[PDB]
Amino acid sequence: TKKSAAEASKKPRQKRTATKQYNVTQAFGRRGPEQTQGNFGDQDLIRQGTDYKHWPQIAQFAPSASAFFGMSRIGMEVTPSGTWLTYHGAIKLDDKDPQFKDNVILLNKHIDAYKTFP
Amino acid sequence: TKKSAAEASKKPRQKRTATKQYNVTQAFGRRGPEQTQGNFGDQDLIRQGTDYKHWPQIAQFAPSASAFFGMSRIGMEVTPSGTWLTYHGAIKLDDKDPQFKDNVILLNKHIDAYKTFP
Repeated sequence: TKKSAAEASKKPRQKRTATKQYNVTQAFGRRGPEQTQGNFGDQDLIRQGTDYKHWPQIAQFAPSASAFFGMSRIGMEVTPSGTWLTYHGAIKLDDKDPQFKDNVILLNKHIDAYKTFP
Repeated sequence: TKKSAAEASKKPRQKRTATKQYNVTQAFGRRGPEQTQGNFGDQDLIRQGTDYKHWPQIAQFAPSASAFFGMSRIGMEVTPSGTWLTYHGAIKLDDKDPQFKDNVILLNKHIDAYKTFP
């Protein structure tokens, strides 16, 4: 088995994209009870990466860099290991669309994914 | 009295873009005690928003939606008041580029500038 398969190559972490022939868990993180593991990723996502259904349904409403560098609690330190930036905040979901509940349930399945995983 | 009819027109839901004729604080939040109202900011940014000197240097290393949604501790409750998205995560800057050193200073301007506002 492998645990650090991501170390075999070098990819842009900002533009990271998992593919149907690459381990999604290696690209981003593995499900677990900690934020550093990955609090989002259903058992269907891990099977195909970007070839997974509904993936673009999340990407459509996604926020641009403006709020990310606007109210997301921008704070970093310049350490010898390199800079470490953090982001904290909240946003209201797209309540005006007829697909609002579908988006809420879709997203919730990935969050509470580890709750139904073996 | 409400009268606000502008909201009937289609404005960017999560693609907030503040222009020279607009107020960055109205698009994000008003710099104050709450974390979510964007306590950080530069008084020269509020002048023009997207027309601010160095504006594209921030977005040049912004995480794509694929990175923004996964290892970011995404959690939201389905409340009557709406669904409230929250997040907590870290990012590594584009420390493999020569402009990184300039970006560090530029980004930090807004992080300390708020404390020097009148």
